[PDB]
Amino acid sequence: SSHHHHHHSSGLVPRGSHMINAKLMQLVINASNDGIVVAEREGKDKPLIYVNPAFERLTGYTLDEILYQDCRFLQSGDRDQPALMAIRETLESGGACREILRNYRKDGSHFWNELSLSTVYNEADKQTYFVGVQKDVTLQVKAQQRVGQLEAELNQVKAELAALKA
Amino acid sequence: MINAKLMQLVINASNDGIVVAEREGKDKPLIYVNPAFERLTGYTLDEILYQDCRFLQSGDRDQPALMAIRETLESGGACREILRNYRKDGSHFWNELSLSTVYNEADKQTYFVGVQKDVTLQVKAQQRVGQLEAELNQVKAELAALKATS
Ligand SMILES: Cc1cc2nc3c(=O)[nH]c(=O)nc-3n(C[C@H](O)[C@H](O)[C@H](O)COP(=O)(O)O)c2cc1C
Ligand SMILES: Cc1cc2nc3c(=O)[nH]c(=O)nc-3n(C[C@H](O)[C@H](O)[C@H](O)COP(=O)(O)O)c2cc1C
Ligand code: NA
Repeated sequence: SSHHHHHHSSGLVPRGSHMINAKLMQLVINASNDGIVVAEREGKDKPLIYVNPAFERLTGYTLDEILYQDCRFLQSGDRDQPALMAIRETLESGGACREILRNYRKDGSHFWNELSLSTVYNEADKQTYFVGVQKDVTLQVKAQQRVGQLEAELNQVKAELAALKA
Repeated sequence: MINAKLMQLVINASNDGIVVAEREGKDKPLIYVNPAFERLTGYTLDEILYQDCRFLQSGDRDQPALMAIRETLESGGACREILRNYRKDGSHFWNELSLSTVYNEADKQTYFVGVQKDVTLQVKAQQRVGQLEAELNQVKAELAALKATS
């Protein structure tokens, strides 16, 4: 049994249009606990055109150091990171991904950054934009690193035990 | 930096489930969710909107993150907490809630913004660390006893 309302639902009107009229989305995204950023295309680069204060606190870098350049500067030259190829493929082909990179704050310290990215085509101006949600996942990556070394060491002991038996 | 029309487009299209709530007495009803949140929970926009997001607990209420969420939001802070949630089809997942509070001077209302993601594989992968360390000790001791017999 059910009591559903029998209305048609349209996709012609952008979802959450009341948030536009009340400027509510700008307010709450500026307040988010996660780093949130928006980029546009410019040749071989994807310069940032929006970042929120959580992203500045995350990176320690200032807004003018961040805005209007490609996010790759956070790699601080650590350009030999494997996740980069997966990120390029998503952003060039369209779609969504969640990928972890090493990044460096303004004060030199490092951290594990998890990039949750997607592309969105804008019918108005015919441009593709990109949106990213970022956060420090250092503790979670260290745990995953711990499982991997624990299994490599479990197999050494197991194999040495199996050999001494046989 | 960007206008509100573009902001709405990109938040609507985010990879992450993003919701906005408003203060309404003892509740914080949801006033916006994006399609990624519909995909994460299996509920539709009409099923989700205007109720408090606690329905995703399906009455699973002895969860320690609940006290932390309440204390944070009631004092206007931000938090990152994990709890058991249930999709529309009843399947369980660990949901990580990244929440923050903001007062709107224009309308004198308090709003909340949340980002949600599935961390089931990560919580279950973390639980392996302790299990592996205990098994590694057990096989090492079997080798130490066998090598003494040689
Ligand atoms: C929306 C968006 C956010 C991004 N955020 C980060 C980030 O926080 N840290 C990082 O190292 N790279 C980030 N990137 C990736 C770089 O901007 C760049 O795309 C990446 O380094 C691969 O591009 P490239 O190899 O051509 O330089 C982001 C990319 C996009 C589109
Ligand atoms: C913006 C926002 C998003 C939330 N998202 C979730 C969620 O995805 N899952 C969940 O179990 N609770 C979520 N909650 C928590 C509940 O709405 C509620 O605050 C929580 O259960 C503790 O309050 P209560 O004791 O009144 O239930 C969210 C809360 C806010 C403010
Ligand atoms: Na989250």
